[PDB]
Parts: sequence; structure tokens; C-alpha cells
Amino acid sequence: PRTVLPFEAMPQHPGNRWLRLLQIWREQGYEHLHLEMHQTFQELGPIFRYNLGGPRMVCVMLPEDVEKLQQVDSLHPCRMILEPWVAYRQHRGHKCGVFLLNGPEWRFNRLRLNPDVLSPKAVQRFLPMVDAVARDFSQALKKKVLQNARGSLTLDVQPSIFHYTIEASNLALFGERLGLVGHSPSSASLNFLHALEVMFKSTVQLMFMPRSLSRWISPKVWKEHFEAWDCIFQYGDNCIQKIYQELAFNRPQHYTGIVAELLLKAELSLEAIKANSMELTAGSVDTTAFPLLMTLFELARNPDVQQILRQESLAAAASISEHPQKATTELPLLRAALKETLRLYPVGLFLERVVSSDLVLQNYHIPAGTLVQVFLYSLGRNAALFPRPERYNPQRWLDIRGSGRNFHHVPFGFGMRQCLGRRLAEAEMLLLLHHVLKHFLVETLTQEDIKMVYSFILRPGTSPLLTFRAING
Amino acid sequence: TVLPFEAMPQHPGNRWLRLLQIWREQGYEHLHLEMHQTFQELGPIFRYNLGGPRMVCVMLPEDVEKLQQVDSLHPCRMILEPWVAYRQHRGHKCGVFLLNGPEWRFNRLRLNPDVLSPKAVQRFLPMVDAVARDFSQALKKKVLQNARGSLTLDVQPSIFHYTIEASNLALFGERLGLVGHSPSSASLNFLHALEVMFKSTVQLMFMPRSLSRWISPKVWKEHFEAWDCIFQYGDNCIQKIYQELAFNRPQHYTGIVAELLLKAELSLEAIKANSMELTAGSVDTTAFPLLMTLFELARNPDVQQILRQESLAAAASISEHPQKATTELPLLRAALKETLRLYPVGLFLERVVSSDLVLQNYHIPAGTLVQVFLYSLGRNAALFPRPERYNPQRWLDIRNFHHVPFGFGMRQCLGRRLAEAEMLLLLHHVLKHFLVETLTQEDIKMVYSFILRPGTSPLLTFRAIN
Amino acid sequence: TVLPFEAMPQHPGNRWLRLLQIWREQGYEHLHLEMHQTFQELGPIFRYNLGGPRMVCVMLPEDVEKLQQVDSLHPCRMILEPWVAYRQHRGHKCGVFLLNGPEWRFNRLRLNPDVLSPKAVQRFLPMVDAVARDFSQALKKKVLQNARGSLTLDVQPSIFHYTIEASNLALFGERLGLVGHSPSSASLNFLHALEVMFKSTVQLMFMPRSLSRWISPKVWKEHFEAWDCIFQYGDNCIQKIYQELAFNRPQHYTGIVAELLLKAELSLEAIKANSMELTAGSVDTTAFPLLMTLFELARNPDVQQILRQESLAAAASISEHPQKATTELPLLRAALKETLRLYPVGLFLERVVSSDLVLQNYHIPAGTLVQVFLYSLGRNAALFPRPERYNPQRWLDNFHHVPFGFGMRQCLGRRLAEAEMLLLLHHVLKHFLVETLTQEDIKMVYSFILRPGTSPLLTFRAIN
Ligand code: HEC
Ligand code: HEC
Ligand code: HEC
Ligand SMILES: Cn1cc(C(=O)N2CC(Oc3cncc(N4C(=O)c5ccc(Cl)cc5C4(C)C)c3)C2)cn1
Ligand SMILES: Cn1cc(C(=O)N2CC(Oc3cncc(N4C(=O)c5ccc(Cl)cc5C4(C)C)c3)C2)cn1
Ligand SMILES: Cn1cc(C(=O)N2CC(Oc3cncc(N4C(=O)c5ccc(Cl)cc5C4(C)C)c3)C2)cn1
Repeated sequence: PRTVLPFEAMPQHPGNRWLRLLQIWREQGYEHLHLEMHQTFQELGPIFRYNLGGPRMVCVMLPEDVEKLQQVDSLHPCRMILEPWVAYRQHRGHKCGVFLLNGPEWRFNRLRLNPDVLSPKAVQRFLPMVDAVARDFSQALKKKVLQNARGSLTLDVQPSIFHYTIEASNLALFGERLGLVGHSPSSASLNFLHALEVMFKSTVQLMFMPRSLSRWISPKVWKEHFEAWDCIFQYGDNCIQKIYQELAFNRPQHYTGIVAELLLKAELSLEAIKANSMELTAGSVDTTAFPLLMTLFELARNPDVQQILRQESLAAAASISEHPQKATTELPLLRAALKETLRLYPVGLFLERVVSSDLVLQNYHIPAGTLVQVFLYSLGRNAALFPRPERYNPQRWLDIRGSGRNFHHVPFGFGMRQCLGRRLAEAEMLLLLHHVLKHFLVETLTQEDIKMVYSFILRPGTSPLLTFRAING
Repeated sequence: TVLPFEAMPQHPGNRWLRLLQIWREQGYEHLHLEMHQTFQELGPIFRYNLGGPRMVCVMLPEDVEKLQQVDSLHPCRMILEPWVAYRQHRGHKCGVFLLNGPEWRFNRLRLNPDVLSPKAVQRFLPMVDAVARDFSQALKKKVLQNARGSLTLDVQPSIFHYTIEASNLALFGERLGLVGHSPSSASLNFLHALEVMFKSTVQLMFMPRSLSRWISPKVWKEHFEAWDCIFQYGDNCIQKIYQELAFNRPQHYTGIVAELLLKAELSLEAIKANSMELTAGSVDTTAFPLLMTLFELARNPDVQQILRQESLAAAASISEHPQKATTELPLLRAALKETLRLYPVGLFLERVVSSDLVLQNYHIPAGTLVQVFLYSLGRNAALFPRPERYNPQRWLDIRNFHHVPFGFGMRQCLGRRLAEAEMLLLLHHVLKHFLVETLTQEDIKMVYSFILRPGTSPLLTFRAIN
Repeated sequence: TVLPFEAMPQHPGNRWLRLLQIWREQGYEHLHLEMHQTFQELGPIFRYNLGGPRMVCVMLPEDVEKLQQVDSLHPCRMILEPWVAYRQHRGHKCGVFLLNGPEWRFNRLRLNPDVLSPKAVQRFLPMVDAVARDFSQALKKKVLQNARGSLTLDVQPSIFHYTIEASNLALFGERLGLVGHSPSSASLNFLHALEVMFKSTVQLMFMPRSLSRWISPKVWKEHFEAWDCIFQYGDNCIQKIYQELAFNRPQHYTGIVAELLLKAELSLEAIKANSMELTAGSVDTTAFPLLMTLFELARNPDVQQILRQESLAAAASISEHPQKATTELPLLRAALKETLRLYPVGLFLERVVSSDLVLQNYHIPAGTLVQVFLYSLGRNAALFPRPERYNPQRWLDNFHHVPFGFGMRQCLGRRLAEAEMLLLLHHVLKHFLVETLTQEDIKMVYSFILRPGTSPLLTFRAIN
């Protein structure tokens, strides 16, 4: 006859919003947030409350509490809206994308976005496009590799992977090749990458304090943040202005990208398409690129795992060449290697929901209005949910059909508000890795675990030196 | 009966208020719209208060006819003091634009056979054609890599690198590798140097050296630093061809400047001066009406398709004989006449008249500067029916002096024929492979910065024809 | 009757006036002309007032022959204090140039078989040849696009990117893609780092650590920042090959450094140190006499055509077997000897003598620094008739040719530099005529190495 306890009975985080914000001002970031939160779960248990003074905040981990959170997902799930991002759009007179929307406005936008961005039918249309970029990546790498006497190229792949994600995402969204794969990076691509870096750095700085504090504590950080958005929006509008003009004179019969479908359907206003198209263009660069580099590293660290994946990719090489759409079903262990990477290195770190109805999490009453934050780092590294958590084991995802481990894999979220660019990111990662495995051996002397850094998204601190050795002629 | 010079409507402006506005705004970007409004208010003729020197402003072709008859064996122009100041300073000879009297005529008569003449045009036409061919080829390559089989972009950077490439090949017989590749540091710094020099020319153009030396001392340094980059690029070209020709005198045609150096009718210093005037002079002037033709064809698809049909039928004869492009493409030649009617890069035709004359029944004395305004002339509804209508056919239906964007007589633009060939051939190869399109259906705001240039470059879609 | 050390003519200038001009002018650009004048006015031998330490300046090959006879098992060099200072600071081992005694001999004998030896030269010769072939091929492409079938340019940037490419391929078996393409940020920053290091070497060289600490404190930072860039580029090179070889030991030849790492006769730290000396050392040194050969051939068309006829006849055998380039081209090898006679990159040969010796009938005691001046030596009218004449034939008609030094301590990159020069020149002569109106001698500038002040405008005219 176990009694449900009140919200206040919950272990409280030893910290405070004030020390945190002064420290964030001093250090100009919160690079150690994941290790601070991870330690607190190791000390306080699977559930703890954060003292935001007035607002209630619950920190959870464990699929257990994710299932219950999905149960309370209303027809309009809520998320703690990102004030500095909203501040920019309100300033320059822009509409908000799905991520920065809540309530009916979010649902209207999402339902018109899902069929052309997330849906399986859409994935079958852009899969061959993404495949062509992935094919061009390995073929350019092969060209560089064969010019060296040892038939291998040792390098920092990070710059190439970013220019791959920019190229593949541009082709999938707009049906336009930027010429960044296999060539020198452009001023446009480098300034965009840098603008995204500055935007996230300044997001972390203006994030954990009210506009009443950040207006005088960090006035320079606001200008810095808005200048970063000015560059992000310059690049993004250039994209949309090109496709909008092209489609105005000729409505193509064939598939020419995601955004072409949205503009042709005209279910959303030009302003709403512009807003959501901006979220997709900018959003697909830093997010897909970091777990891709981590998969390449983890495979260079685990040659045993790498060779299992290579054998799969080489056997299924023929069918995928004919129908690139087969890559989804034909490569289970490579799909599972991405699940393993997103467990160890979750680039999204948290799943947040301002809960709309009272609920019970870990025998504590969580009232309506509480912001429930699921910590994907602690959830993934938990030894009880994942045996030998530190082991890179893609096999742990194969025979879990009826293991009740449905909520073990949540790096893209859950329900209606789950990541829109989930399917596009997965396709970009699968296909790059498939074509790399077919032609090269990934190697490294850097066996040491990479220190992750929190800069809005969980990114590695250092990029390791990866050797790409040619297999065949 | 005959009205005095003073009886003329006078411009409401001031020789000082304009001088201070140029000081404050660092340019006179709206000069064309200011002059156009004044003709709409004061009539076809008005005088400008220069506070001593006489200045007349005209806009009629009957006055353009009166001005050519009073042109001497040595036509006179108001010499550009800041440009002359730089050449005096660094010890350079003056090119045909900055010369007057016998020195101009000696230089011009040795320049015309190799630069302007029809026989010269037949020699560099195949050279220019190769660059134009390489432009569309590179554009096609970029276009075909996109899913919609089209490339929407700001063409302005490409068109400038085309004019630099085509002009370099025509003058020096040297490919710079700017067409279909990434712009070089040399080309970008040259383009920028030209923009500054043009900007700083306007800033010192309307005030005497006596005022501009203490009012705008930084603008003089800025202007001379700009010329230092322009002359650095130009001399590099000259010292390459001069060394190449010193060891081997080629049998075949290897450019305009090669002919001038081989003939040796003009001193090395005179060739250097005029060669500088051709290299620098061909980059911006040709590029602006080319972009305007591309835009005007993207807003007039009806006109564009008429030109395309002409270019596609005459495609074969121009492929075997590029020199046939001149006679085989009349409508496309007339479309350029139409770009220059509405968008005159030269804006004005100036002459310091040598003898008294009577323009619009007003006495214009000798020594009076006569300034023809090409913007207003081309926008006169009586001379050009529906003047704000891109109708290249209006140059075919003809039943004289209506087309003067390059000037008239002996002093007419020395680059007229090379510029025409560069425009005519780029457009021919673009029409054969692409459809030019734009949602920007609004007239571009033109900017005066010594030459009439567009303020904004529109977004042009180049759709592959098949 | 042998005279004492003190009886020798003394250099007129004091060490302090020289030290103050190096402070003021931020270099010693006229050193070669100052030393040349002193040999002209004093004789073939003169001592330098170091205010205690003994220093002898020689210019005759008869004296080189003698300086060699005392060399000993471990020849001693006047160690370059600012270079050693950087290594000691960042915790690096010293390369064979900055080493002395047994440590130098241990390093040298493990380096000679894979860097200097004839068997090694036969292994990297085809590699270097491929880069030289790519250079002329790229130049031909640019040349043929011009109406006069010629390209007039400043070759200096291309020659430097050739030496960087060829040396990288020979040492690491890696193509950087610098030949026939646009220069990279890595290559430009490296070139600039080497320039700043050689300039700040001269600035800190002629004064001790004590004076340079307060006279030129900014110059030390400048010098160490330059080395930081040189070492960044060099470690990137070695980190790549070390990782590649760790997973696969290649059966075929994949460069000089691959052999050193596979043999593992030297410690990783010693390989790192010597590999740094080879990577950085092969850029400026080889590039300056190469540009000087191209210039001297553009002013001597008569000599150029003699070399062209040789290169065109021997074109077939060198195409099949590139390793034949060494023996098949005697006049072209002699043209390099001729360029290094007039324009010696490494102006001096220095030795701190371990035993007493006699030079020009003067007693030179043990401990004495003996500096051979290669500029005056190669400009002596008695050893070389009509010395100003660029005549490679003189080398065909006994210590006369010593631009790489002598004995055990002679230039390690001597045979790699020769191969890089010979082959580039062979492929240029085959396809182009080198021409110039600049018929005036280039003013040389001492910047640790003897480099030209100005790069002339050279026309490369296609033959067919
Ligand atoms: C195409 C752009 C894009 C890419 C690529 C992308 N995302 Fe997202 N993601 C979104 C959008 C849009 C949302 C907003 C969800 C909403 O409110 O509808 C989102 C939301 C999320 C959320 C929170 C969802 C929730 O239920 O709270 C997570 C976690 C997430 N993304 C993780 C990722 C990860 C992991 C990757 C790749 C490694 C990724 N995303 C790549 C567009 C992107
Ligand atoms: C290759 C060089 C070059 C090009 C290209 C060039 N010009 Fe000229 N232009 C000149 C020179 C030189 C003069 C001076 C001629 C003289 O005094 O003998 C000149 C003079 C003029 C004049 C004054 C002529 C007069 O009679 O007063 C006008 C107007 C003119 N150019 C218009 C143009 C236009 C319009 C274009 C292109 C659409 C153009 N020019 C392109 C070299 C050039
Ligand atoms: C691959 C690198 C490399 C290149 C290229 C190179 N050197 Fe050397 N050089 C060295 C090294 C290493 C030493 C040190 C030799 C020692 O201490 O044993 C050296 C030493 C020398 C010495 C002193 C020899 C002595 O006995 O005193 C001279 C002289 C010299 N080099 C001249 C040259 C000249 C001239 C060139 C170019 C034309 C050149 N080097 C190119 C690596 C190089
Ligand atoms: C306490 N805290 C909350 C968060 C948080 O809300 N998120 C989601 C972040 O990761 C993400 C996952 N997917 C896409 C993203 N995006 C981007 O990277 C991006 C860039 C520019 C725009 Cl205009 C929109 C986006 C979106 C939002 C689309 C972020 C992690 C981080 N820390
Ligand atoms: C009240 N006012 C008079 C003018 C005027 O004199 N002109 C002529 C300007 O247009 C032009 C036409 N053709 C060639 C040109 N050139 C250039 O663009 C150019 C650039 C560098 C040099 Cl070193 C020489 C020239 C020349 C002069 C050759 C200009 C318009 C402008 N405003
Ligand atoms: C009174 N004085 C002595 C000298 C002197 O010792 N030398 C040798 C200099 O020329 C040379 C010949 N060969 C190779 C060289 N190198 C370089 O250029 C170089 C550059 C960077 C490094 Cl990390 C090592 C080297 C080495 C040392 C390899 C220099 C001239 C100069 N002035």
C-alpha cells in the first residue's frame, strides 16, 4: 500500500540559478553541464527537483519516466520556449518554426510538415538524393587516398562531415548541389558554420537568466547573438528566394526536394514555410555532423564492430546500388550502431515538456505546469538499463522486439513533438557510413574517450586523427 | 528674335549647395533623377550656374545634330582634373579620353585602326566568342547539377569576370582563367580599385583642386591609392606583352595592344597610357548594360523568345564564323540599343564648343560647356513612342542621332565595337542554352557613380532549355 | 717557417658596431659583400676579434682540404644558440644540425643510409620526377591558353610549392596537391614562418643570451612564435605517417621517414627531431638556387640551348628509368655546380677545430672556429677563369665544389636537393624557352641563407 509523496519530498539539486548564471557569465558558457547533471543523478537518485525560485522543475532519467511523460502529452505538447531565439524573430518580424511554437499554432504547422519531412513516403523520395552525396564523399576521399603511397589518408574529418551535412541537407531540402563535397569550402559555408557556433555559444549565455538580468549582465552577448542570427537568416533566405523564384515559373513534375513540396502544396503561408525552412536548413548542420564523427571514431576504436558492419554493407551493396531506398531495411546493424552512438553521445542531451496535467514520477506527485527534463546522458550510461554501458555494442538493439525496451531509444524524443529532421539525419548518417565501410578501413591511435562539451547541443571537444585506408583498387 | 544665353531657364540648384551635399553624402547617386526632373520642369534646354563659366544642358537629338556640325577637327571636352592630377604626379602620359587638340588627334588616328575599325573587329571577334562560349558552358555545368535544371543567382560577379577575361584576351591575347573558375585576388582588388576611383572621382569632380585639397584631403589620397592599384594591374599586363614581343614578333593576331606595339607609331609611354585606358575602361562600362539586358529580357519573355529564335537559327553560321554574329543578329544588336536608350552608362555627352551656336533658339557662346543628357533624351515620349517599353523592334521600323550612347563624331567611344562584341556574344550563347527568368518585375533603381550603374543586382534564374 | 695566430691580418670592424647595426637595420643583409670586400683588401686569410675567442676566415680550397684533415670522428660545429633555446624550451630533441659529439654521430649514421646514400636516391628519384613532370605539365596548360604560346610570370611562388610538394613526397610519400593548384593556408603560413625564423635568427645570432634578453626581447618571442608554426606543420607530417605505419607496414617504398620509423634504430623523439630538420630545411634552401639557375639560363640562352639538347637527347632513357637522370645529365649537373658557385645558399662552412692545424702558414689552435667563405671562394679569378661568366663547361675541362660542405658533416639533404633541381630543370628545358629582359645581376640578401632580393619576370615560351 505504497503512498504517493508530494513534490517537495523529492531530493533537491544542491545548486542554484544565481551561482549558475554568475558562473555562466564568468566562464562564458556551461561546457560541463552534462557532467554536473550526471553526478547529481549518481548522488541524489533517478529523480530530483531544481530550485528555479518559483517554477517547478523535475529532472528524470530512465525509460520508465519517458513512457509516463508521453501518456500526459496533450494534443498540443508544451516545451519551455527558447526566449532569445523568439526575441530575434519578434525583432526582425519573422514567424516561428515548429520548435519555437506551442499550442494550436504548433499543431497546424507540424501536421503540414510531417508528410513531406518525417513520413516514410517522403524518406523514399529524398533517400536516392542523399545517397548521391554519400557516394560523392567516398569517391572524393578515394581520389585523395590513392594519391598517397601508403594508399591511405590520415586527417581531421570534422570539416568534411560538416560540408557533407550542408550538401546532403541542401540537396534534400532544396534539390540544389552547393559543390561543397569533394571541393574547397566556400566563404558562405564557413561563415554559416561559424554563425551557428556563435549562436549556440550566445544561446547558453542568454539562456539561464531572465531578459531582466541578461539586459545589463550580458548586453554584448545579445548583440553577438542577433548578429549570429543575421548571418544564419541571410544564408537561409538566399536558399528560399532561389527555390521560390524557380517554382514560380515552372512547377516540376518530378521530386526536387522537401521545401519544393511545401511551396507547391501551399498549405502553409509563405511566412510559415520561410520559418520552418530556416529551422530545417540551419538545424541539419550541427546536429547530424557530431554523432556522425562519433560513429566514425567509435568504429576506428572498435575494429571488431567495424568489420561486422563492413560485411553487412558489402553483402547489401548491390541492392542499395539499384534501390538506395533499400538502405533503411537492408542495414540493421549499421542502424543499430547509430542507436549505440546516440546513447553514449546524445547530441540533444534533454527532452523537455512543461507538463499539462498532474502526473506521478518515481512515487512523487508532479503537478500541472512543472517542466519535466529527461536527461539522455545519464539514461544512456545507466549500467542497469544497458549492461556494460561503456561497451560500443550495436547487437544490444537487435533482439529487443518484445523486450519492453521501446523507450530505451529516445534521442530524437517521443510522440508528436519528436524530432522533425529525425529521418533525414538517420538517412544522411546511414548512407555516408555505408559508402565509407565499402571502400575504407577507419583507424586511429587515439583510443582515449573524447571529452564531450555542452554548447546547446552535446558536441565533442576535440576531433581525432582518423586514417582512411583504401581496401580495393 | 534670338534670345540671349541669360534668357535661358536656369537650374534651381547651387554650385555650393550641391558641393556640400557631395561632401556630406560622399557622392551624387541621385544626379540622373535630379537632372531628369529639371528637364520635366524647365524644358528641353536649361543653363547651370557655375558662377562664371557657362554651362548648357540639352536633351534633344536636333541639338545633338547641331553639336556635331560645330565639332572641330579637334573636338573639345571638359578635362577631368583629378585623373590628370594622378598622371602628372606619377609622371604618366594621358590617354585619348584625357587629351584635347592635336595631341588627342595624333593618338586617336593611331588607335582607331586596331581598336575601333571593322577590320580589327573581325580579328578579335573569334577571341571574345571563345570566352562567351566558355561562360554559358560553365553556367550549364552548374545548372545541370541542380534537380530543377536551373540556377538562380546574382550574375553581377560572373559578368564582371567575363568582361575582365574577354577584354584581357582581346587586348593582350591572354586568358586570365576568371571565366568558369574562382575570382583571383588580382581581379577582386582591381574591381574594388575601380569602384573607389569612380566613387572618389564624383567626390572631387564638382569642386576645384583649390577647395578639394583642404575640404576633402583624405579623398585625394583615397583616389590616388585607387589609381595606384589600377596602374599596378595595367602595367603588369603591359610588361608581360612587351617582354613576350621583344623575343618573338608573332605572325598571327595576338590582341589589340600587340598590334600597337608592333606598329610602333605611338611612343611606349603613349601606348602604356591608352592601353591603361582600354584595360580599366572595359571592365565596368560593358558589365552594367549587359546585366541590364539580362534583366530586361527576364522581365520581357516575349522579347527574349524573339531573340532566342534569331540566335538559334543563326547558331550554325556563328559557330563556323564568329565574325558573322555582327550581321546575323540584328534584333539582338537592337536589344542593346534599347538597353542603352533606358540605361545610358555614359549618362552625358560633353563638349567645350569652339564657336558660337544657337541651340533651341538661344545663343550658346564659344567656350560654353554643352552637356547632352542621355537619360532624358531616351525617355522622351515624342522621339520614342511608349518610352518605358523594351521594344528592340523600334530600331527596325525606322524611317538619325536617336542612338548616341557612345557619343558622336571623331571623339565617339573608342571601345564602342569591343563592348558591343562582348555583349552581343555573351547574350547569344546564353539565349541558345538558357531561359532567363525573375520575379523582380520592378524597375531597378540606377545609381550615378561617374557611370550609371544599378543599385541592386536582381536574382536571375537560368533554366536549361531542354 | 710557420707564423703564430696573432700575426694574421685582423678584420677592421669591432663586434659591437656590427651588433648595433643588426639592432638598427633588423638584419645583416649586406654580410656577404662586407666579407667579400675584406678578403679583397686583406688577403685569403684574416682573424675576427671576438674579444677573447679565436676566429679564422678562409676562402681558398687548399685550406678546406686542411680543415677536413682535422675534422676528427665527431666534427664540431658552432651550435646555433636560439634554435637550441626553442628545443630546450618546448622539450624537443635536437636534429643532426644542432647536435655535436657522440649524439651527432649516432644520429648521422642512422640517417645517411635512408637520406643521403645512393641506394636511397634511386628509391625517391622516381617520386621527385613525378612532381617535376606535373610542374611543367601544369605550366604548359597555362602557356597554351595564351595567344603567343608563352607565360611571363614571377616563378618564385611556384618553385617554393614545388620544393614543398617534392620534399613531402620524398620524405612522407604524400602528395599535398600544391603543384598545379592554388597555394594552401598551411603552405603559405609555413613559408612565412620560415621567413620570420631566418630573419629573427640573424637578429639573435651575433649577440649572447644576456644581451639579446633586454636588447631584443620582442625578437625572441617573434622567433619562438615562428618555430611554433614550423613545429605545428612538421608534427602534422610525422603524426600522419606514424599512425599509417602503426596499422600497416608497407612492402614497397613510401618515403624516407617511413624507412626511419620502420627500422626504429632511432627513438621516436630523435626521428621527430631529424624529420623536422628535413621537412623545414628542404623548402627555402633548394628553391633559391633553382630560381637562380632559371634566371642565369634566361640571361645565357647559348648555355640554355646546350642544356636543352642534352635533356632532349636523354629524354627517352629518363622517361623509362627516372633514376638515370643523375648520370645521363652531366652539363645540367654542372650548371647547378655553377649556380651554387656564384649563388651559394649556405654562404659558410664552419668548424670549431678539435686539434691544432696550419692554414696559409699560420698556426690555428684547437678550439678555434674556422669559417670558409663560399661567396669569395667561388669568385676567385685564379681558381675560376672569368669568374663572373656562368659557364657550366668549366666543371668538365679537388675541393673546388663545396657548397654542401665536406666530410661526415656535409649536407644531409644534398642528394635530395640535387634530384629536385635537376629534374625540375630537365622537364622545363624539354618543353619551354626561358627568357628575360632583366639582364642585370640580382642583388643577393643575407637572411641566414643567401636568397635573392628580387624575383625577375621570366617568360616561359612553349617549343611545340
Ligand atoms: C532538419 C532539421 C533537424 C535535424 C537535422 C535534427 N533535428 Fe532534432 N529537431 C528538429 C525540430 C524541428 C525539432 C522540433 C520538434 C517539434 O517541436 O516539432 C527537433 C526536436 C528535437 C528534439 C526534442 C524533441 C522532443 O520530443 O522534445 C531532440 C531530442 C532532437 N531534435 C534530437 C536530434 C538529434 C539527436 C539529431 C541528429 C543527430 C537531430 N535532432 C537532428 C529538427 C532537426
Ligand atoms: C575599351 C574601352 C572602353 C569601353 C569598353 C567603353 N568605353 Fe566609352 N570611351 C572610351 C574612351 C577611351 C573614350 C574617349 C574617346 C576619345 O576622346 O577619343 C570613351 C568615351 C565615351 C563616351 C564619350 C564619347 C563622346 O563623344 O563624348 C561615351 C558616352 C562612352 N564612351 C560611352 C560608353 C558606353 C555606353 C559603353 C558601354 C556600354 C562604353 N563607353 C564602353 C573607352 C571605352
Ligand atoms: C633535406 C633537407 C636539406 C636540404 C634540402 C638542404 N640541406 Fe643542407 N643540410 C641539411 C642538414 C640536415 C644539415 C646538417 C648536416 C650535419 O650536421 O651533419 C645540412 C648541412 C648543410 C651544410 C653544412 C655542411 C658542412 O660540412 O659544413 C651546408 C653547406 C649545406 N647544408 C648546404 C645546403 C645547400 C647549398 C642546399 C641547397 C641547395 C641545402 N643544404 C639543402 C639538410 C638540408
Ligand atoms: C536545456 N536545454 C534544452 C535544449 C534543447 O531544447 N535542445 C534541442 C537541441 O538539439 C537540437 C536537436 N534538433 C534540432 C536542433 N535545432 C538546431 O540545431 C537549430 C538551429 C537553428 C534553428 Cl533556427 C533551429 C534549430 C533546431 C532547434 C531545429 C537542435 C537540444 C538544450 N539544452
Ligand atoms: C558629368 N559627368 C561626365 C561624365 C563622363 O565624362 N563620362 C564618361 C563616363 O563613362 C565612360 C565611358 N567610356 C569609358 C569610360 N572609361 C572608364 O570607365 C575608365 C576607367 C579607367 C580609366 Cl584609366 C579610363 C576610363 C574611361 C574614361 C575610358 C567611362 C561617363 C560622367 N559624369
Ligand atoms: C654564420 N652562419 C652560419 C650559417 C649556417 O650554419 N648555415 C647553414 C645554412 O644553410 C642551410 C643549409 N642546409 C640546410 C639548412 N637548413 C634550413 O634551412 C632549415 C630550416 C629549418 C630547420 Cl628546423 C632546419 C634547417 C636546416 C639546418 C636543415 C640551412 C647556412 C649561416 N650563417
